[PDB]
Amino acid sequence: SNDLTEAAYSLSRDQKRMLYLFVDQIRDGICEIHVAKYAEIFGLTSAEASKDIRQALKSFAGKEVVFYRPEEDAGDEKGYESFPWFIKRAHSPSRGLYSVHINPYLIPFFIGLQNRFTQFRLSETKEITNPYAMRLYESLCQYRKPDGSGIVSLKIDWIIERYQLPQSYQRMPDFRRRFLQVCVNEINSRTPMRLSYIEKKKGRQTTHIVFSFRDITSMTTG
Amino acid sequence: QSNDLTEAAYSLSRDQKRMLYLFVDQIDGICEIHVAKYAEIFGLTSAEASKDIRQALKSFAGKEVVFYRPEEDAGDEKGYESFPWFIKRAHSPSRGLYSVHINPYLIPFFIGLQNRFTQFRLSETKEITNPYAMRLYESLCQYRKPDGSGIVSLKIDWIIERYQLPQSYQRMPDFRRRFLQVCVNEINSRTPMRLSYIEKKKGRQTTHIVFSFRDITS
DNA sequence: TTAGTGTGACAATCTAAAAACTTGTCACACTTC
DNA sequence: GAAGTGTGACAAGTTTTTAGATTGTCACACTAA
Repeated sequence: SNDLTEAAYSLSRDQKRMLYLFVDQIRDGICEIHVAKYAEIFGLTSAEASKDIRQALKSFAGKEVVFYRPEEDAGDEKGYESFPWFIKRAHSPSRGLYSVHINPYLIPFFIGLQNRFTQFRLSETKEITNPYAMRLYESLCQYRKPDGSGIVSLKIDWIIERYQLPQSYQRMPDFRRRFLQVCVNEINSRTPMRLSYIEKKKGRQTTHIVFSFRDITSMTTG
Repeated sequence: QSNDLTEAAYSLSRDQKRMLYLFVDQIDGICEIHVAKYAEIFGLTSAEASKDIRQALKSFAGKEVVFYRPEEDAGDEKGYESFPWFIKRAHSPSRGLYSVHINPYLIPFFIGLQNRFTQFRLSETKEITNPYAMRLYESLCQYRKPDGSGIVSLKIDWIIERYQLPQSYQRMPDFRRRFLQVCVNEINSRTPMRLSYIEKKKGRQTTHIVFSFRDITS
């Protein structure tokens, strides 16, 4: 689907938090990171907001968003087009100011994030590079109730689909330790969602996976 | 002139260097590379290139170009201003070509970056990570000669402030085991020059150093 | 006498070179009914 | 038996360690005036 998204998750929390600002503001080119605005948008001293901001920016070094391409390629070689998050970025303890020049090519997709930052609470998600974990995660969320909890049954053949999984995983045992186990155990170690699941079989062949999640923020136990 | 992006190139891998040239030629600040036309140049297989191309192009991203500010900082914190080599990079095997768009912020700097393969023959430089070594190298080379060799006598104090050598380096013992020896060596083995040094000490204190270089290539 | 000259030493950095994981995909051996 | 199920193995890739070098700095024992 949208790589720019699959990139966001790929970021450090404090980073994706940063990104919110930039998108909250998009509600051009060069922008300065307002500690004060950040500090209170996440309940925090400027002392701390500062620190975070600083690391995030630094960590944002050498990054980039990859938009894959079909036509442009041929053979056992896929074609792309890649862009760094920031054309320019810099800090100055002296004037206590953090500057960042957002790469233009990318700006146009930000507006897309807010729908994310809000529905899927991205701003509080550790680094996630499993394009399938992500996909599953947005699906499950989709079924949340204002209780930050839920149960939803998905059909395997439906999963393997809207999550474009590799053929080999059609062989259930693999599906297990490659997708299911991995992802569920990745939603619990990165996102604020807790995930439990049960295999619901119709005979010997297991047909559906029934997940039950809840909002770890509103939980009081393991 | 000189600067970061300049002594920043010296690091670049053969491969990158090899690419930084096909770029410099052209440089609004875009570049295209056709694995074939390339691969013919370097006597590599059509695909042996692609591997070499993307490999370095990758090392290009990631290692962003940064300008450290010594005045702008405060506390343990150093001040900076960083810029990734490219704005937009790409490869479309369907058309066996690799495109690239130099960061506009770095475009300007190219003017003298071109002055580097030119006057300082960078395109023949092995990889170098020691600035001091590359400084002392850009100096001597200024005083070339028909044959390209030459002898220069520089003031120790001068070869310090002009190269921003660290304070602990005013002391002659260290100076030799961390700047001279080192940097001289990392030139005799990474550039087309055979650096020879002779220090002139007026009794107890040494003041000038006699660098006698010579162009080994031709 | 004395300013001046090789080393070791140590904290602090980079860096190359490894062990250590991922992702897809299978072929084994076993149970089940 | 026709199907389903966990583990090993693996080529390819990626990442996190590990162990080495590099730098900036100094107290030290140490030779020619």
